[PDB]
Amino acid sequence: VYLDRKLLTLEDKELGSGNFGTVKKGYYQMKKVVKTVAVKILKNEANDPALKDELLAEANVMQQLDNPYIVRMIGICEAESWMLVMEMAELGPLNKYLQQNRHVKDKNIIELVHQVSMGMKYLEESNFVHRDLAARNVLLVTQHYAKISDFGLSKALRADENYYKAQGKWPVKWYAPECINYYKFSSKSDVWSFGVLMWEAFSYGQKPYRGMKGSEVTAMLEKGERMGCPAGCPREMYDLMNLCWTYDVENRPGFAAVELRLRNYYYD
Ligand SMILES: Cc1cc(C)cc(Nc2nccc(-c3cc(C(=O)N[C@H]4CCCC[C@H]4N)n(C)n3)n2)c1
Repeated sequence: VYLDRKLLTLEDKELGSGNFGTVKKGYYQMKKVVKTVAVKILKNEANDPALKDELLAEANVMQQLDNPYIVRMIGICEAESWMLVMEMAELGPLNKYLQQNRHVKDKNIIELVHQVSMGMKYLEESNFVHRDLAARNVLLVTQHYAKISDFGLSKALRADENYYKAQGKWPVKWYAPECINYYKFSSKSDVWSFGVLMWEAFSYGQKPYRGMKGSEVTAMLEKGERMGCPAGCPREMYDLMNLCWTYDVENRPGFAAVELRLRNYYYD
């Protein structure tokens, strides 16, 4: 889906920056209406071929996903840099939002992380692994509606395997022991990451494993230690984080079980 650069207007003041380049706000003219978009634009004109490949692969993943809790891609634009154009989630990354809005109620945090678990249950059912599931990569449409983005490390699993095996530069603080030790990424690896994301959410966007190097995090986890309970965090939510942080992959829940535990309404 290649878009017409002429139908896109970009604002100069970026929404965000990352090691890869910038995210800009824009407006894309559809058949009748304009749609507000967030646009990922690669740094230094997309001359870095690995960056460009990563974008195209990110676009290829997003194009295949259709779920209310996953950001929708409109398409890619090759103009002055390469650009991935996405429907805009106007409240921005969850971590920043919670840093700035410290009176969001527990029930509301549970609601948001339940939405993330519904999107991840969909990804699991679709046999994709996200591999970068962090609060910074959850976008708020409204204070009561979260979506997942940032599919740059995501992989479609082979039909005969339950994991992706890497031959990286990685968000180690969100990774399960099997990712670190064996380079194996399953949906259950994403569940571990989700436990970190829950910790972040109930800590109003604090960084996990503050002050620690990745080697120190690995050592801490191998010793059976885990981050402590955020001040004020509901006990049941901390208990669910510890279940997501089950060392043994076979006994760690999948997203179908996690999603059930985050439903705040009666069900079977
Ligand atoms: C107010 C505000 C700020 C920002 C930054 C984004 C938005 N909305 C928005 N809506 C849909 C999608 C995205 C988005 C951001 C990134 C990304 O690449 N983000 C990276 C750089 C920015 C901060 C976090 C990081 N993962 N992707 C791959 N999709 N964003 C709104």
